[PDB]
Amino acid sequence: KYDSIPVSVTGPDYSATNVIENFDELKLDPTIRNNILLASYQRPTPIQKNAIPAILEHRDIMACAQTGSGKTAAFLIPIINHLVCQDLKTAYPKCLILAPTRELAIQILSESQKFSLNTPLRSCVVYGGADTHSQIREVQMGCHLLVATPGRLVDFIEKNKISLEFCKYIVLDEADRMLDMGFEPQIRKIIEESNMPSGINRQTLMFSATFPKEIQKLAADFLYNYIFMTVG
Repeated sequence: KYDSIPVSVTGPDYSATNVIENFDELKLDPTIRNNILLASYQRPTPIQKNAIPAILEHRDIMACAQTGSGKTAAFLIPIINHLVCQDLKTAYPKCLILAPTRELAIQILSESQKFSLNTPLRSCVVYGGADTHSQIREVQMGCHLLVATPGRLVDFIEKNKISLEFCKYIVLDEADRMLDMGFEPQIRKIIEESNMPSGINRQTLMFSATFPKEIQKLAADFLYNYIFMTVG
């Protein structure tokens, strides 16, 4: 009736030791951004305890973790909080999140909105399908944060609706799913062929439930001295 479930974790590789957290309070961030509690985040999930500090240190990351482990919050909290602490036609996202499906993309936009409550942050989403209101959302509050599928992003970029010349934070959610769906061309395009800030000017984070050879490569081509962490 009462026992502990053991969840395996491993997150070492470079200049990074036990810098983990246990409470969200262990972290410094805008009092309002503590919309985290209203979002029902009571404590840090394993992936968040090991990845948030790393992310907060401007480090790239290759995190293996499945859906339902707190992944989304892990990469939106540090980023959204940073953008809000600087508090505020073609759009120029400051952060980009790449998702496989419109479903994931919508869920991520929603969490971001939850975390953005009563903040100047403008979040936008773009995905294949039938919706030109995405065009207007993009024309409007040229979101500081964008959630999109690789193909539609490319369409919007090629149509000069969206520019990544100021995008310094990028996340590939469910990376394995995107390669399987055949998005590597788009991701390669978006990442290395779209004038997106490079080198120490960009922080790239990767999340995948699985770690195939292709994802091991993607990681080799795109992350820099990345921290590898796995949960489960």
